[PDB]
Amino acid sequence: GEIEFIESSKDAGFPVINTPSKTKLEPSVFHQVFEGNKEPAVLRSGDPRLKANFEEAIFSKYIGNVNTHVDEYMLEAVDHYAGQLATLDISTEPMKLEDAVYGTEGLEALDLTTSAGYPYVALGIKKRDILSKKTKDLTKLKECMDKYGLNLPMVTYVKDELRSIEKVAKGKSRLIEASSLNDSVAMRQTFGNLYKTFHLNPGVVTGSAVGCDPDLFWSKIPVMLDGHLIAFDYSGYDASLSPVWFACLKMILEKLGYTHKETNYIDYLCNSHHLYRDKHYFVRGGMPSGCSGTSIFNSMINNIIIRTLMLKVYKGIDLDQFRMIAYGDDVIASYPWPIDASLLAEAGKGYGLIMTPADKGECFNEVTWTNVTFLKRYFRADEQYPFLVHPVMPMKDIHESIRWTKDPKNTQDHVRSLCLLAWHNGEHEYEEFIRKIRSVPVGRCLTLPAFSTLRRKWLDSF
RNA sequence: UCCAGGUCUCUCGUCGAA
RNA sequence: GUUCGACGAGAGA
RNA sequence: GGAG
Ligand SMILES: [Mg+2]
Repeated sequence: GEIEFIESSKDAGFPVINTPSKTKLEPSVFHQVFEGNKEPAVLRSGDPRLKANFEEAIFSKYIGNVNTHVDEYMLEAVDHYAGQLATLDISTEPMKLEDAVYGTEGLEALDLTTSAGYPYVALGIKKRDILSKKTKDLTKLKECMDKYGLNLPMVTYVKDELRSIEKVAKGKSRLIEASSLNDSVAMRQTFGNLYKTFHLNPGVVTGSAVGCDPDLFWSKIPVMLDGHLIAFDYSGYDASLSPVWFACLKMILEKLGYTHKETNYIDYLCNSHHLYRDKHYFVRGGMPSGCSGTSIFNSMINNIIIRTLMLKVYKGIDLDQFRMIAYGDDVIASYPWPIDASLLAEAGKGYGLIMTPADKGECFNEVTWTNVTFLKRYFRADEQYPFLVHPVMPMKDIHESIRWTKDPKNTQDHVRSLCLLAWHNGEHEYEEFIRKIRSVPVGRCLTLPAFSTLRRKWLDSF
C-alpha cells in the first residue's frame, strides 16, 4: 500500500475532524504487583516519551506497491481456493437490510457503541441517533444513506492500547480507519452471506479461524493440520498489500458468483481515501483496517498468498495436501513434507510482502507443536485427556493487561476475564497468579473462580 | 463546563421474560 | 440449570 | 461541530 496524495481537507470540502489525543489507560492497583514492559501507545506528536518523528512512524507501514500482474501462480492459487469455497454454497444474493444491520445467525448487528464515521462524526451524530436494536428501525437509516451516499472517506484514528516501550519510543502506534455507517451497511448487504458462511465454518475449508472459540477449537486444529507445521509472521501485512492481491481477491469473488458491480466494492478498500486531522489523503493498495469485512478479506487474501508462494517456490507441490487456517494475517498451516519458510519469505518479497520468522524468532527454524502459536496462544495437550488441547496465552501477556485499566470500576470483570485465560497455564501458575492478585487490598475484594471450577466447565464444554 | 477513538470474532459479567 | 434477547467488560486478528 |  502507498499514500499517493495528500491535500488539506479544507481544499476538498472536508472539515477538520478532532482526534482524541489522550489515553484512557492508567496504572491499575496491580501495576506494582506484576512486571510489565508495555505502556499506552503514543497518541500525539508532543509525547515526552517520543524519540522519533511520530507522523512518520505511524504512516511508515505504507511501504509501497509492487507493480506486477496476476501471474500463473496466483491464477492457480485462486482456482484451488475457490474450489474449496464452492463446497460451502456461499450465496451472492444481497442480505436483507434488516438482517444486514441488526443481526442474523452467523453475523452480529452493527456495533452501536462505536462511531458512525463520516460525515456523522463531524455532525455530532451517533449510530444510536439512527439505529436501535429495540425497534429495528430502518427509516432514519435509509434516509441517511440516500442523503449522504456511499464511498465516504474513512477516518484515521491512532489506536489507544498498550505497546512495548520500544514502540513507544519510536512512536510506532497503530492506526485504525473508521468506516462510515453507510459503507458498513452497503458492504454487509453485498457480502453478508459470505461473512456468515465464514463465521459459521471456521476450519480448513474456509482457511479461516473467524468465528472460532479457542477453548474448543484448539483441540480440532491438530486433527486438521496433521502434516509438518508451517508458520511465519508478517510485518505490516494490511498496509503492505499491493493492488495485485486485491485483483486476485476480486477474481476469486467472481468465481464465487459475484458480478463486477459487486466486486467493485473491493476497489474502495484497495483504492481508499481517508481523513486524518486536517488532511485528506489517498492510499493505493493496503487493506484499510476498520472497513467492513477486514478480517474475512484479509484471511481470504492470506489463503491466496500462501498458495501462490508455495506454487512459485515449489513446482510439483500438491495443494490438495496443503492445509491452512488464517485469521487475517495470522496463520498456522501444514504440508505433509517439510516446507522452507525462508524460501517462501523470499518469494513473498517480490510480491511486496515482508515475512519474518514465527513469534519474532531469530531464524526460520523448525516450527513445532510445542513452540507454534496462533491468536497469541500456544498449544498444550491436556495431560489427563490427550485429545483435548489447551489454548495457552503467555502469563506475561496476561500480566501486561492487568497492570492497566480504562476504568477502575471494571476491575472485577477485567480480572475475571484474565483468569479464564490464565488457568490454561496450569494449576501452579494459576495459583501464583491468584496469590499476587490477593497481595493487594482490592484483590481480596474480588470474586475469582477456582481452578477446579474452570477445568470442570472446560471438560464439560466438550 | 462536558462529549469526539474502526471492523469483527470469541468469552465472561449484569439485566431479561419465555 | 437451558436456550434466545438487550447491556457492560476483557482478549485476539 | 454537538450538547447542556
Ligand atoms: Mg502467528
